[PDB]
Amino acid sequence: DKLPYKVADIGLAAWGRKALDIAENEMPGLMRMRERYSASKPLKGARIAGCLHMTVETAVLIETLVTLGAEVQWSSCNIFSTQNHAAAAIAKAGIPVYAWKGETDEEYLWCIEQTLYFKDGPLNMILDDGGDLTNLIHTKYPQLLPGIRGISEETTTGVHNLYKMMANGILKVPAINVNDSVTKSKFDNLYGCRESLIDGIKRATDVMIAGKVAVVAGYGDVGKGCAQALRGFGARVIITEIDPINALQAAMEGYEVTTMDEACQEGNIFVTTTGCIDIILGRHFEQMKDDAIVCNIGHFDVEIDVKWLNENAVEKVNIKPQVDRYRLKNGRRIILLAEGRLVNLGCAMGHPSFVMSNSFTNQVMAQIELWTHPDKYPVGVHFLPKKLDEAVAEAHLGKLNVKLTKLTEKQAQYLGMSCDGPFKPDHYRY
Amino acid sequence: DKLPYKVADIGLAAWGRKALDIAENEMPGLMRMRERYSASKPLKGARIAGCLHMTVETAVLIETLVTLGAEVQWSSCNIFSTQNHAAAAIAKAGIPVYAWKGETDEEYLWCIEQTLYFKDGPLNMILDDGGDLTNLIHTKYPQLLPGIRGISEETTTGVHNLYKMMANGILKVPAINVNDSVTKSKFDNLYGCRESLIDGIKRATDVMIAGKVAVVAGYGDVGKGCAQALRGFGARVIITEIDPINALQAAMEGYEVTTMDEACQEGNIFVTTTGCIDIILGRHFEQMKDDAIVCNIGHFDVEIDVKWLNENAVEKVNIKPQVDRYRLKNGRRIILLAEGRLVNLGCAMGHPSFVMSNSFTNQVMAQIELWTHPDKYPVGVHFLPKKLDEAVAEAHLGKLNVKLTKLTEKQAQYLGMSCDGPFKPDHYRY
Amino acid sequence: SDKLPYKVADIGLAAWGRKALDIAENEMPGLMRMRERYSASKPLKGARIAGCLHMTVETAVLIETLVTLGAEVQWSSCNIFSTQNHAAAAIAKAGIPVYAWKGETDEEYLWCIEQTLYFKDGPLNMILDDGGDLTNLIHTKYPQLLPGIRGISEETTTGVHNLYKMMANGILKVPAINVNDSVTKSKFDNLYGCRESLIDGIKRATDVMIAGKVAVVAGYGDVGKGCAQALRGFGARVIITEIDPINALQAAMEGYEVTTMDEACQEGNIFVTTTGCIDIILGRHFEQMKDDAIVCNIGHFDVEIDVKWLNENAVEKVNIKPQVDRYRLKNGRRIILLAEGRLVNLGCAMGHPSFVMSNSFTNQVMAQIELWTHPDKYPVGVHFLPKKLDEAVAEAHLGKLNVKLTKLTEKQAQYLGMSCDGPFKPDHYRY
Amino acid sequence: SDKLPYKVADIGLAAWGRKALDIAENEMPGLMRMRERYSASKPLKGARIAGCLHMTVETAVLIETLVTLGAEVQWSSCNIFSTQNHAAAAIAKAGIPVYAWKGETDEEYLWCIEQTLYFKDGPLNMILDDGGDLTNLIHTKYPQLLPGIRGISEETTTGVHNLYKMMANGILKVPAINVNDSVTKSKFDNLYGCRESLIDGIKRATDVMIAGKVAVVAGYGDVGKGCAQALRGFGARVIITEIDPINALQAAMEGYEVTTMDEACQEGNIFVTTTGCIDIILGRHFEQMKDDAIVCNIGHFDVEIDVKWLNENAVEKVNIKPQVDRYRLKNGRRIILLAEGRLVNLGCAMGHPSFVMSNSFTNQVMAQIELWTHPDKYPVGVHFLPKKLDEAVAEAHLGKLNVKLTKLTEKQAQYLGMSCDGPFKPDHYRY
Ligand SMILES: NC(=O)c1ccc[n+]([C@@H]2O[C@H](COP(=O)([O-])OP(=O)(O)OC[C@H]3O[C@@H](n4cnc5c(N)ncnc54)[C@H](O)[C@@H]3O)[C@@H](O)[C@H]2O)c1
Ligand SMILES: NC(=O)c1ccc[n+]([C@@H]2O[C@H](COP(=O)([O-])OP(=O)(O)OC[C@H]3O[C@@H](n4cnc5c(N)ncnc54)[C@H](O)[C@@H]3O)[C@@H](O)[C@H]2O)c1
Ligand SMILES: NC(=O)c1ccc[n+]([C@@H]2O[C@H](COP(=O)([O-])OP(=O)(O)OC[C@H]3O[C@@H](n4cnc5c(N)ncnc54)[C@H](O)[C@@H]3O)[C@@H](O)[C@H]2O)c1
Ligand SMILES: NC(=O)c1ccc[n+]([C@@H]2O[C@H](COP(=O)([O-])OP(=O)(O)OC[C@H]3O[C@@H](n4cnc5c(N)ncnc54)[C@H](O)[C@@H]3O)[C@@H](O)[C@H]2O)c1
Ligand SMILES: Nc1ncnc2c1ncn2[C@@H]1C=C[C@H](O)[C@H]1O
Ligand SMILES: Nc1ncnc2c1ncn2[C@@H]1C=C[C@H](O)[C@H]1O
Ligand SMILES: Nc1ncnc2c1ncn2[C@@H]1C=C[C@H](O)[C@H]1O
Ligand SMILES: Nc1ncnc2c1ncn2[C@@H]1C=C[C@H](O)[C@H]1O
Repeated sequence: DKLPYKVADIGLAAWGRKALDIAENEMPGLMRMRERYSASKPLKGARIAGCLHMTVETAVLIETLVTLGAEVQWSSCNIFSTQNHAAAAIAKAGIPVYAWKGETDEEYLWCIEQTLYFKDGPLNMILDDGGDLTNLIHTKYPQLLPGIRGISEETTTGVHNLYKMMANGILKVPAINVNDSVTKSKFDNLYGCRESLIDGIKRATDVMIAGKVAVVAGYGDVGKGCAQALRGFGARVIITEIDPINALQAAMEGYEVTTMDEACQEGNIFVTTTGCIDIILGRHFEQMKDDAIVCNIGHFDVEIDVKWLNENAVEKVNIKPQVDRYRLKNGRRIILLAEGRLVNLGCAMGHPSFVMSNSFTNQVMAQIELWTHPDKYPVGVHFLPKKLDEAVAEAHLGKLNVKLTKLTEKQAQYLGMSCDGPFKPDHYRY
Repeated sequence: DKLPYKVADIGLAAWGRKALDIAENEMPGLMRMRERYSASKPLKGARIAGCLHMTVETAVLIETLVTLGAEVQWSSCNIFSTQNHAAAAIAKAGIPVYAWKGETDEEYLWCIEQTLYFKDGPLNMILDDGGDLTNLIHTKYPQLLPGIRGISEETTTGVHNLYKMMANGILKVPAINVNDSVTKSKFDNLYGCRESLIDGIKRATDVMIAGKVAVVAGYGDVGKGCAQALRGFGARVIITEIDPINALQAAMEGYEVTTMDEACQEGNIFVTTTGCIDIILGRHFEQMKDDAIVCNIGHFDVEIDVKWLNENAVEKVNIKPQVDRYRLKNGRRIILLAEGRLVNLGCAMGHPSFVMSNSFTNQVMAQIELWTHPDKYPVGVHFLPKKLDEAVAEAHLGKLNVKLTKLTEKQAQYLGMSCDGPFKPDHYRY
Repeated sequence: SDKLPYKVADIGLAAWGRKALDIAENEMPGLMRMRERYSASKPLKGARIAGCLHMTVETAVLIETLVTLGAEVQWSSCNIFSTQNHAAAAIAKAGIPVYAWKGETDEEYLWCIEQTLYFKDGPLNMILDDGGDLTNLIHTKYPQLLPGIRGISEETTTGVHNLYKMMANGILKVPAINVNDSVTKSKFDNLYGCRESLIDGIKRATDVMIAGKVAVVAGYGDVGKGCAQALRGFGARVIITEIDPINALQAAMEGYEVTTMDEACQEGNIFVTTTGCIDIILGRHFEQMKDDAIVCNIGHFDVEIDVKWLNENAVEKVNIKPQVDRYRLKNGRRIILLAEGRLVNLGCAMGHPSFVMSNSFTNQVMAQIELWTHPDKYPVGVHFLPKKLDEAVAEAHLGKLNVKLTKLTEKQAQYLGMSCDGPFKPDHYRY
Repeated sequence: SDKLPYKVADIGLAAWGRKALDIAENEMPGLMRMRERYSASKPLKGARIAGCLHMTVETAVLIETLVTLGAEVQWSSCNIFSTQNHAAAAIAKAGIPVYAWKGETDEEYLWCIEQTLYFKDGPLNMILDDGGDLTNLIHTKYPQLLPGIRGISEETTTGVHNLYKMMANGILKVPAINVNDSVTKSKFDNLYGCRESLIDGIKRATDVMIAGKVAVVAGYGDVGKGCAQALRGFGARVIITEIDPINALQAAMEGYEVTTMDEACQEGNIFVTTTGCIDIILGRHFEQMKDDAIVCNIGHFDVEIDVKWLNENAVEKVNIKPQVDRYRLKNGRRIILLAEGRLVNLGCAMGHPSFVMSNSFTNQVMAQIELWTHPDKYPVGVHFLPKKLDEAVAEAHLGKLNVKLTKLTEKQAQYLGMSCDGPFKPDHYRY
């Protein structure tokens, strides 16, 4: 057969709505999209296979896609990031969901698969976060490929692979790079983490940030957010980078920039925002100070060599779900969070509802683009139009009661731009 | 008879230790006190009645008092601030505890009472936080009074009443003002809140701070912490004050200072750090923007007229424990947290372990002072000696790896002070 | 021949000029790195560079760097108030034609530029511009020297804006490089630079306390962001105006109240225009400001503040000191205008600190080398330096700040699919 | 009679002097409030005030305020470099004996103070001091004028420190008020003031970029806290030294690395001493600093930096500009010393902004009125102004910043057990 869905406890449905209900009032974006397309049903006929953290926010997105008329089946893009009551709320809504906090690698893979086939055929669209879905299809379901009209990726690591794939003649379906949409990378990634990272750490450890030395590997949008968040509370943030520019920026902002080999001997807290392997190794673990807290916030759990801890620790006491305290041979201890998996979602609730409205609004627009205007996106990866990007941002000004200035006719000409149309060059970096 | 204690679930004992175990490694202060007095047992014979938030930190304190040899019976100073696993851990330790998250006003009062009498007589000491215990005895057990050797108060509201009582010839036992001990008011109150306030709000609402207008009533140590914490995340903090100095300080720090009547029409988040009644009234509730989040962090729940909400709201949907969303007659909604009770403890875990080591170290010193040197404290309220106060702070430097400078002989003379003894005048304000 | 070998306020300042350059050079590891790498090869040999960029100490180090690389150079400032005389003199004394001095007149300004167009062996080969005045003058009054010019190198946002406008209207006739939008320029000079120079200009001109006041900053671009942060850094309540949703949203996300000038004009004690356009602060605004509100601009051209309305409607105009005039409007209240609407950091102070400027200028030198040594690589139009060169600029200043960079391991470089040396990010990366 | 009616650098600056005072007065609602409340009553009538406080624009507004209240006044600066000449002149031209000018010599310094001791109708009745030099000079060289003096009014931390030392050693012979430790002074002037003036002094003297550098700040008291925050505000990595656990812990809690000068001397690019004592930066330290490290002090007395070791061990001493000398040690590296170790904000800039100074000085005027009008209320010893007056000072500057204060309701005032008007906090409150 096939289960109509699978969640931890459908009973949480009630509380699920509670949360969604409130999150919707924080997401003027998605809500704006709904009241503008609920009638036209632009996504009619679309069979969207989603593989993005099953959280309250995500649920508002999921229902938005539905209100626009697209069949939808969903699974999380991480085994710990699912929020059960939100998962349940959606299941109860009659939408196939396959996620629950605490999946196993097998169950993870199992869920994605359950979303591939619909009652009337295979997926038409892919709304991915990390590239796992799009990667699975290209590698295990190449047959469904010519049946898919477009890919819509949301995070940096996912988009990174999309470019790699296209670059290697492997990308077989048009995809839109939502992450690098201004109102996403420069808000979600930055502002989002600035608030969710500490959240995850706190809920998991309740340790005081102030007065401690935190080490943050990477100074990209996510690094910048985490770093600022930490010192905001009184921690002395030390930063590592491989890129001169990012590195110089850190130093210009007042952070000491060094190598992990050095900083591993000072940090009381470690956060990897890098997008790559081998950031914190045994060499590092062994020199850390007693009870140093190690966690990652990159998409994939590959930056912290957790296995070395399981394989070299004299003990592994588990304090609570997603929190294990190791005792190395030297006698000192180390607190590892969410087993190296992105801590904000694993140990907290991820990003706040508001900033997520931005990410997801871009996400919905992307889906509408690929589905309603296929002939406008050749196989490859594209960006949403700047004018749409500005729109996303404009949509959240009212909620924050921001009064925008309207460029006068006289001024618009001087500047040589529409008092409405695009306000900046494609290369503008905001 | 008399129950040996009363907690939500003794089963949490295991996890309780987990937490205490880790919190102890963050509290070099209390731990320093233990390894210095565990032998001498300076508190031998003392029968301490404690009435302070039953949290993990508190538990480390409780056991510290015990290691010093004082019989102890405990209850929380607030019905929502108790942390059950920590409560349990202590119960299982054979220490009478009477607290659990979610007590009722009656149960609250019931618990305190259960700590008054010990197996060998009434309390010798009072370790209070808020003045409820000391107030109860002076008003309902004046008979036990001449049996008590000293009071040790920890928070601003408690200490405020101590001065009021002494000033009205009602204070009948020597008390020490721990709150106004430098390393307490200027750290716990300030730094503590800076990290715990957002914690409580987040866990309770997961709302984004950035881009919103937060209103903070009061700019004292607690106000300063909350305000800084909020803008730290990107909120536009508006402040109210009745004191010119505090007011001027705010403005000097860049915050707009106004009256609640004005700010009530702008805030998306409201936090009362005042120590008094009638801060946010119906007048205010009615003008707030949709879904404004209202919470208090003052000791007593008297700053927000919650009753007006229960009495004038068209609805009261309860989202989750300690979170109720009202819908006024005007149609807009209001999210009230912990029913007006101090949000950091009610909706989170309160202050981080580290900063609390400071507060509590002063607390232990106070107890030792009153109990071992009664003849040194006449009826009235006193401060710990500055040299002891400096000690508290010194005790936490190693943990943060701070290398202090030792005033040279030549310099100590120039400055006219002991290279060891007090480094500043009693009036120094740090 | 009559042509003056140069023209500065006082050649006597030459001594002190060196003093300053001497110290600035030790803050500009970039330019200094360029010198010890090309002083021999003389890559700019044969180039006749006509520079039109603020004649400041920093600029002087650049000027000599170009020379060390072997390019004849003639210079003038791109603003009548931004020249630093001792730096101007040092260069004159060095035998390099300079035509600038603090306090030029519109005519003198134009006069200076012209004096740099022709060299002892013919017209300019290159244009190093800041603002587009030089490149604009040639295209409009010397179109025939045009086919003699090999490349344009622009440095500021307003200049680059016109370059795109010109190309877009088939008017751009020489290859130009957009230095401003080079990552290590726009995201450092514009941002970090102002963050430190704006307050400088205001302070030296007024010595007013920032803390406790309401400052209004029009625009939240790289320059706006810098100014805003600088102001609240000192305790001022920064209010921001914007026409762009994104920039606007960012401000709000950073905690600044975003409104319209019409509203904020009634609250500000300090006003700073970082916009790049006309009509930002008008009479409507001036009339509602609070007593002694301080108004200043930091955009390249003095067109954002309607200064003329003040000269034409003020009951008084007392001049406190050079570049500082205090007006008294008919309503009785007063208004303090700085540098007559001209970019305050340079007009009332010394502009950006030496260090961050090393970045800007290093890009500038690289640009010149590119256009001059590899013409066939730049068609008529505006281009960006290669990201790898851009990263280089930044890398060059890491040693001075003692930053230890991490070297991507072989194993890692592959996972990431990038050279442990080559470009570390996509062309669209926004840092 | 020979006695000069005053002595300043150039009386000609009088005009510009007014310009500045005129503007500073509109930033000092405090002093101005005091004037319109006592100009009539002339509460200071008969008082012969001998002032020894930095002769700056702000000070001038104070000086005239004292006069408007009817007190004869004679003045000198409490530092040889802090005098602002045009402000000095304005006052001289006003017919008030001033003896100060930027760049005095130790002898001239002492000479000036002396010229203020005697008035046309006898010796001083009052002492308004900043640093204790005046009060110290009298007690040690003019003990007989002592029983003629009614009260001392001290303003800075170092001065007040000696007052307590003197009283403690039975040497203090006249009632004194500790203005510095008046809440609205130490927690504003000291903190906020430096937060803005320190960078000012450094910038005007060196124009170096703060961002990306490592600054070392010795001491984390009100002045340390201000300096530290100011520096990182611009992007510098602030390292702090302290001898006090509490201050030390606070730094760490605020995110600053706290160490010993011996360690930090090898890292700092900028050094600022906010300590109040001797031997902070020695030869040991100078020798390990990085090339061109900038060393400066902001403590009252120039005793924290062993300048003499530099004059005595440097291979060179090139003087860049007034108050700026660049040394070259034997190791070849250089060191930039500012104002010769003397408080940099005043020595290399204009000191604190007008606004925050209104606070300090308002307390100062109140102090003078107290000692002079209510002698019998101040026994020999050092006292604090009443908290209610202190709150008043602060309240007086709320209007200017447009702060709307909340009025405690009757119902509330009782709950809190305090006057909706009277003192709002305990004497021990630390704000
Ligand atoms: N958890 C969340 O809520 C969330 C939000 C968005 C993105 N992310 C993830 O964050 C990661 C990257 O951040 P961005 O901010 O997304 O991208 P970047 O900003 O593209 O990310 C990594 C940065 O680290 C640096 N870096 C790379 N390898 C390094 C190494 N070995 N050592 C030190 N520094 C190194 C790079 O130069 C780069 O600036 C991705 O994994 C992305 O999916 C997480
Ligand atoms: N929840 C916690 O973790 C924690 C920590 C310490 C103290 N507290 C509590 O915080 C409160 C006070 O803070 P402090 O910081 O303790 O004391 P303050 O700093 O003594 O507290 C209140 C401040 O608010 C101002 N104020 C008083 N009434 C006001 C009114 N009606 N409107 C506007 N402003 C008003 C005062 O001028 C004062 O500066 C007490 O209730 C104390 O018990 C809570
Ligand atoms: N003085 C200096 O040291 C220096 C350094 C670099 C750039 N600049 C100048 O700064 C200006 C622009 O800054 P950037 O930061 O260069 O560019 P942006 O960041 O491209 O500059 C202007 C910003 O203001 C906004 N804006 C435009 N018109 C507006 C109006 N009428 N009202 C309100 N907001 C408006 C735009 O949306 C934009 O974000 C240019 O004039 C450039 O030459 C000066
Ligand atoms: N220049 C100005 O505008 C101004 C304004 C006010 C005060 N001041 C001066 O600032 C100095 C002190 O500051 P405060 O802020 O006035 O006083 P504090 O705050 O009383 O000052 C010094 C601080 O440094 C620490 N300290 C003392 N000796 C030290 C040593 N050898 N090494 C490291 N740290 C040491 C102390 O513990 C103390 O916290 C005095 O000289 C005072 O006159 C200058
Ligand atoms: N609350 C939340 N719901 C859904 N996705 C979230 C989230 N918080 C963070 N994320 C995402 C995780 C990685 C991304 O790039 C970001 O979109
Ligand atoms: N985690 C915690 N444990 C115990 N008391 C706490 C706490 N967080 C805050 N508090 C207290 C609540 C009010 C105080 O003054 C402070 O000591
Ligand atoms: N000291 C200085 N020398 C030269 N140009 C400067 C400067 N400070 C700022 N500028 C420039 C003025 C406008 C630019 O974009 C910026 O590079
Ligand atoms: N502009 C100024 N005028 C007078 N005194 C000033 C000043 N700036 C700073 N100071 C003082 C110098 C030391 C003090 O404590 C402080 O009040």
